[PDB]
Amino acid sequence: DVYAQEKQDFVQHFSQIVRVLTEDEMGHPEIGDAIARLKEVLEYNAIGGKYNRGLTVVVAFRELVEPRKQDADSLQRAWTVGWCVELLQAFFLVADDIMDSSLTRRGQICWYQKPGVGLDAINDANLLEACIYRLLKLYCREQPYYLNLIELFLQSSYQTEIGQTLDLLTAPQGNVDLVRFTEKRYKSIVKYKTAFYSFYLPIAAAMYMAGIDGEKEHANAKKILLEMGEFFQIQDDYLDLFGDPSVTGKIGTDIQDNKCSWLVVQCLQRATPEQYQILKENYGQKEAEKVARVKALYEELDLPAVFLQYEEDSYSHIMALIEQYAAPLPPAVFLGLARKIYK
Amino acid sequence: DVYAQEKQDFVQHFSQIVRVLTEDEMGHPEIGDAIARLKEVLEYNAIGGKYNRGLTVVVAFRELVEPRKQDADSLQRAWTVGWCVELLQAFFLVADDIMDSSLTRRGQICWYQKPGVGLDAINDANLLEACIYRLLKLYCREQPYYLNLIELFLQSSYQTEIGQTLDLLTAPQGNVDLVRFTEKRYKSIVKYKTAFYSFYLPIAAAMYMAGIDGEKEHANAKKILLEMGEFFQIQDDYLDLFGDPSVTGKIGTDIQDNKCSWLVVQCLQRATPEQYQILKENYGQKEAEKVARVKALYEELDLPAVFLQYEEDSYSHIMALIEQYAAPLPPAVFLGLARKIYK
Ligand SMILES: O=C(O)Cc1csc2ccc3ccccc3c12
Ligand SMILES: O=C(O)Cc1csc2ccc3ccccc3c12
Repeated sequence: DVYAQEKQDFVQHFSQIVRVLTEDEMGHPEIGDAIARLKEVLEYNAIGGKYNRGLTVVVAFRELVEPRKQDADSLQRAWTVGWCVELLQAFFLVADDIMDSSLTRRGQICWYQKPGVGLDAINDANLLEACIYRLLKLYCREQPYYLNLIELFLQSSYQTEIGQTLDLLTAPQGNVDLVRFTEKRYKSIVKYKTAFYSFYLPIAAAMYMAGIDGEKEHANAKKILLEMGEFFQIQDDYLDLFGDPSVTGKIGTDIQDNKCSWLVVQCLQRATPEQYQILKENYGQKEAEKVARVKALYEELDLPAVFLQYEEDSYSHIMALIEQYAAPLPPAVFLGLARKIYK
Repeated sequence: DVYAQEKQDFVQHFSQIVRVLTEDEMGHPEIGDAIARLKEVLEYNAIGGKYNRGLTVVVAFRELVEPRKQDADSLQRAWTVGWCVELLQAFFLVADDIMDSSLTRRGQICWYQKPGVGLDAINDANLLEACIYRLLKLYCREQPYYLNLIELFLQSSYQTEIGQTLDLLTAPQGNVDLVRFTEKRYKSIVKYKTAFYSFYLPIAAAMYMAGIDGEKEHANAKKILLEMGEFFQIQDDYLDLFGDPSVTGKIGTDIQDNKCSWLVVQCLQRATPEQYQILKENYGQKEAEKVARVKALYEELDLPAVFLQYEEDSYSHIMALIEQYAAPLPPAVFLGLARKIYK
């Protein structure tokens, strides 16, 4: 497929990415040990996911830039920017795993949990961030959209950080206070912490590289992409519990982590004073018994049905948004992405 | 004095800095709680130091830009960039205190050690970083040196991070291995982790704002400033032990922290097989008895004398560097700074 076939050339470019970044020890053998540590940080944290966001940069690029203007250097730059996106995500994940004390990521042990790393992962996360800008300078220094990408990456980081701050305030590390789990807060968290960098960033980057720097073009694409981002995260929350581990490829624990999941938000709106106490006394527990009890209150409230209803209405809304805001961009850009997200 | 008088206008501008940054909740009440947290992060971590680096931006600006080209808006921008420097430092300090598990900073409790903060300080540190770029956009978006400052701040961050990585590798959190405490490693650490952002960054920023964007002008200033940075840190290490708490305003613990101090590096070069074992069995201990023992081996090796000798030779070298590389810049720019560092 569009991704399956392109995913190969994208992942293989990583070797060049790492080479070019670890090429600073060239005229500076003094920082050699630091550069080696950097290479270990990159190879462990940037590899191992699905690379969809980075891949979305490359895919969108081919659909926005004319075939002739797609020389070897242009595609080289597109692969790099796509990788910068993955780097931005690695930066967040490494730091987020530390903040929430996670044990594993992608079935693999969290970088900071590795023997000899620990809190040093904080500096490792900052380096992943810095490599984003080192790569842009190395490959797009002479491009007319150089400053655009820099500002875009910086803005995405800030949004994500703001969203993470909001998330940390909403679901503390010891406050099951369901009072703040509102739908307005949930949407705000998803928008800033996930939607902006996951859906807008990748497409916006391809846009700038294609010369589409118009503020209106970006605002129109933003309206569409932020909406897909919200649906993506809502579906992700639903699947985290009612999903099938065989298909998804992972087990959910949002309930055990007192997460401000879409499910809990729905349950809070659809619960009587008695039901509230049931959730207010089961949300955030390692007891498989207390968790299964929660999943029970959800089914009883037919949340899965609500989700199904929301999904259909969501697919309709997004299709309407695409028809209205896609132009002048090729609708395929958004349609191809929506097809991968919606079931 | 030049600083003492200007320090007032600089510190007072902070209120405007915070106002302008916390003005994002304006058209977005949704992220209000996040913006309030941000304001607490800023007011606690950016205030409380001496502000010399930020101040050095303002001072250098007045000496590089003609009096007429110093309108109210130009000085406004200079104060902001100076504050961005302080923000970059706050970002490093907050993150460094967490990484080395410090208890206090500036006599005050480390932000992350505050009740309710903890590892969330990681996200707080990333925000301080982001505010640097938000301020540059807000005040220098239309300036011709905009991209210059962005690249400068990004480069300084990367250097500092690289230097921190090197430092973490050199003096682990449980490896008193004095084998890596060489002078070449010491100089590398100081250059990347301290000199670049502390001495080059501030002056380089004033340079770009003054239109001095020449690569040669910056390379010449870099040679001078990196040298002052090295001396600054060496003197700082010496004072950390042999200094007077009344004058310095703090007690040293580099020996107790197994720091790769200039002193220990000197001691390793000036120690016989028997003396080495003495240090190899006392460096990095909380026992005031074992620490005083170390200070003893230093005095015996007349390190203070060595430092004194190094200081004089250092002042001569730096003066030679200024006479050779200052032009076309006003020598005062470097002389004023050197006068503040050298005793
Ligand atoms: O990354 C995933 O695992 C979801 C996913 C599956 S396929 C796919 C295609 C494009 C994306 C863009 C942004 C975020 C996600 C995705 C995604
Ligand atoms: O910041 C300090 O405490 C040392 C100091 C004393 S006065 C002063 C003036 C300019 C500086 C520039 C960079 C770093 C330090 C300083 C510094």
